[PDB]
Amino acid sequence: SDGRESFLEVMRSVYERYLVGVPGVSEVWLIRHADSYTGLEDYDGDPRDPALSEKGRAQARLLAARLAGVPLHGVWASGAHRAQQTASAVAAEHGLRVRTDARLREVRTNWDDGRPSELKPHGVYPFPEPEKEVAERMRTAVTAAVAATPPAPDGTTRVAVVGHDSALVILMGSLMNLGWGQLDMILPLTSVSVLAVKDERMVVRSIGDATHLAAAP
Amino acid sequence: MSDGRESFLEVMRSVYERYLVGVPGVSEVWLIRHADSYTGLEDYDGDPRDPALSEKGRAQARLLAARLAGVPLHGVWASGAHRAQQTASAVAAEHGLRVRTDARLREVRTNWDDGRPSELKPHGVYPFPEPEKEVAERMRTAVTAAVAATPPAPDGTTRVAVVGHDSALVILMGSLMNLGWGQLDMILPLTSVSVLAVKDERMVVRSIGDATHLAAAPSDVI
Repeated sequence: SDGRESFLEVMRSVYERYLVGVPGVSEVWLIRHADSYTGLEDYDGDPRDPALSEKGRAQARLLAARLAGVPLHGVWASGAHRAQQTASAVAAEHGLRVRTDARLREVRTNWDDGRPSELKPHGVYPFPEPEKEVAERMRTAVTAAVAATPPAPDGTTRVAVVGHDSALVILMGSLMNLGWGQLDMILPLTSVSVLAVKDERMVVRSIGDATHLAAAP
Repeated sequence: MSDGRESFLEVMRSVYERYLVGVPGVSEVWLIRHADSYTGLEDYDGDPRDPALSEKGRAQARLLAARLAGVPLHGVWASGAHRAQQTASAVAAEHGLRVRTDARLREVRTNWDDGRPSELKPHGVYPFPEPEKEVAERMRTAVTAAVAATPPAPDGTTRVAVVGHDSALVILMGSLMNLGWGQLDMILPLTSVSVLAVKDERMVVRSIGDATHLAAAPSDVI
């Protein structure tokens, strides 16, 4: 060997650590709901629990078309109308009913508590619901969605979970032992983030991809 | 309707603007890891440190090129490595673009590049002889220089595809978030897409590591 053998063996071991090329790995496709805030200032419904906007329906259509060829074996959503509506667009193309877990709800906000929203500096946690509590309920909800999905006989078992920006960012940061502000990202509306799961190991595979929106105005 | 929705929307808009969303003059850089070049490397008669794509890699590059065929792209860049240039060519061929090369997009220098055996390190332990700060700086300057060499798109967002390498890309994206090796604890899949937003000299990580075009792929491809 000229060094390529150890290179290949180390590469294999690194991949295995991150659940690449490992049998028995399932995937969770974490999806942020579609737009529900264009026109919110004039909305006659509950502004904290709005339906999708016209723009959001278009984003959900682009997301559903992106996922049409992806095998999906379950679809879960929070109880929020904007998540349910986004999930319905995906689930219909895969012959699945949307299932609901309120543990997927967005972090409780100042607005929920009647206090004005506040722009915080980077690194400063902006929500009244503690990060640790959000991380725990999100991890429990995602573990339950995985456990609820019977293994598919073809390929990778995959469950879609439609939720909310800050709760999803907290979940993914938590899985990397990072706190709020370290994974410094806002997840786009209809973005897809992927976790790889095997027993007790939950690996962040990809984060925040909304590339299906690029060809649309 | 003075019920908090106006405050919520204005703060949301400010948060978005901090991450270059809804801001004029923003370009996108779609960072792509090259396709497979390591299947069958044990038997390869070429330069094993600069391999061409494998048959698997050509199939992955085909899926990637089809995924990006409908995305407006205004430039395609690659490192000088055959595996990156070949992947970039597949992408660029769907857009009428030439592949532009920048050697600063090369992978981190490895033990193998030095003729030394490779070693599996614990998580958080930097495994390469080229320092992380040097990798981050050359990647950051290569990306901004590619944008500076791209004429702004006449309609909508200017978008440059950049084909590179796992560890250098992870180091770039971690560094843009002020994170060191091991904090952004991820391996980027072959042909994965990661998006940066760029305005002037500022670069924001928008998405990381998506290889969802391989989600349905068979065993002779995945």
